[PDB]
Amino acid sequence: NFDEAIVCCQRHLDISRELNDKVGEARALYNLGNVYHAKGKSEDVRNALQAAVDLYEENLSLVTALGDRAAQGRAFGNLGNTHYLLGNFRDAVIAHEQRLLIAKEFGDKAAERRAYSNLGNAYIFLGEFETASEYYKKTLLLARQLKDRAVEAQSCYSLGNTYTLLQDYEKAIDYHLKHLAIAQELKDRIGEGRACWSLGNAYTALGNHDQAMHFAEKHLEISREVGDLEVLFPPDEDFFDILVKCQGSRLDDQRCAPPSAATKGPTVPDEDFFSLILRSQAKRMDEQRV
Amino acid sequence: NFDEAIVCCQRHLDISRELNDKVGEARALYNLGNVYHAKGKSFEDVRNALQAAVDLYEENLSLVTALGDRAAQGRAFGNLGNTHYLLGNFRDAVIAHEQRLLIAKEFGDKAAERRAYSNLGNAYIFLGEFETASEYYKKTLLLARQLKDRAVEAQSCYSLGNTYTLLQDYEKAIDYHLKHLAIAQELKDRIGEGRACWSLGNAYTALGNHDQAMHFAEKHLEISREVGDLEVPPDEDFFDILVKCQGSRLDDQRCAPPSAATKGPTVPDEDFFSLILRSQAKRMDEQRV
Repeated sequence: NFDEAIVCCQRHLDISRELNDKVGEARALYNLGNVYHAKGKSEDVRNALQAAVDLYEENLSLVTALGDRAAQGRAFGNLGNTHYLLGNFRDAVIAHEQRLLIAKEFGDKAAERRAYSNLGNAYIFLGEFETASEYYKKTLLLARQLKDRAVEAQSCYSLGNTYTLLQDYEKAIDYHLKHLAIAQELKDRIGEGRACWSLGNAYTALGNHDQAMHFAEKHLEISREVGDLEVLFPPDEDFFDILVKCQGSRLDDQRCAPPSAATKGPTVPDEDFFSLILRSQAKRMDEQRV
Repeated sequence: NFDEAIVCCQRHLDISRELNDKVGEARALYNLGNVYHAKGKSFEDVRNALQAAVDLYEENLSLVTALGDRAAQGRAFGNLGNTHYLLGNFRDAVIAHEQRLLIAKEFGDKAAERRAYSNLGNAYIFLGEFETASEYYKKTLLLARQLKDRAVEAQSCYSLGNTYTLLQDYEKAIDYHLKHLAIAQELKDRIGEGRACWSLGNAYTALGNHDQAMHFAEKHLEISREVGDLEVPPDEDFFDILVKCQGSRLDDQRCAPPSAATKGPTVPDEDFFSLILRSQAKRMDEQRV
């Protein structure tokens, strides 16, 4: 519906400019940035996304002239997310950083946490894993204070992936187990299949074939059943149960559900860096080769 | 991630063909059809992704049929219905979902039965066959109650609401949307509430009840206002914009960022507000002389 929508906001903005309506112009700019933003995630896509950024940044300066701190916040947060989708992790960070500060001013714990969590993701893409674990830990402490079991599990998972990248599999396992617990606790099956792969992949890197073998099987069982699924209660498009079983010619256990049933559990983080991890130890295997 | 994924399934399929592995070939075909399917709704060369998925699912189907797995045939049929639906082949959609319903009936699968009735209703709505569509929505409504599913229940009511509105029976339309508005409030689905309110206030308008119309429009307006300021099921129908696109009274357009752009549990898969909008738009111009 992205085209009917865009014309409408254009109409709205058109009018607001004619009427010298500073508020409504800013709103139309936000609305129009939101549509583009959503078009951008559904490489002339870069055109939709750069528009959204342009639009949000215009709105920002305006809502700043007005002086609405919450409304500046909404733009900053959107800017973080758009830049993030574009690769401008540099700019992502700058924008989310403000967003965290504005959540701090309002004492917004949920928005504080989301921002730490967002910042973490950006730092991971920058390869700055040390500075990223710093934020994930922050987001973890907040989740507990927020009494949010779900997010809690996500920060654990996210910290898991982090340390795995640092090649500290001892702390990685610690975190994923904490997450595997909340998964079971909250009965998030899809999240369970995720931990199990992760764990079984960490242990592998430790030489614990015994424990690795175990988890791979737990993952295999859950994998098997979510393939036969046709519906599920968050659009998981990372093709996890296929990518993760793409090694050599032992491929019989690739699984993938239809888009309807392709949802991520409440304990899976926004970003799961399995493929990075995968590609990253792939690089090192070849580096040892001589 | 759609490209790494496709080559993997391709590898898998390649191998399964080499090994004369009939099961694994069918599985690779399903996996490959699922990736395309998902590419099709996220990346009009899209028609290429979607027609592939169909081709892929149809191959798999004949194969799983050779094997004789009724549940696995079922998964393909259901996918086929959904892919055709996305393509416009509402004809083909129906044929495929029909089987799916029958297969859910064989297994006594009430949840799958219901989803299929509901899917069939959507297809018939796009065919302009609104009479035959209310027939299915009513089926899906009875099942929801039997399933004890308050959420779906509200969705069938909402869906029936839109249906009758198209039939220009605003009296029954209102009845259904009110039933839905109740469950919405009951289950505290705010976003769903703003939907009912618009719908109702739009129906009443068509009845001449300015009094009640004016009411709901205000309830909708209040919810609308607050979900725009929000920051955290991908609702991409731009409802709170499209619905306020009449004349130059546009100050109340609202739209949330993608993160916060989720649909409530009582909003149906398909909300036909735009059809309704465009449909009474056609008639306004038709009366003009």
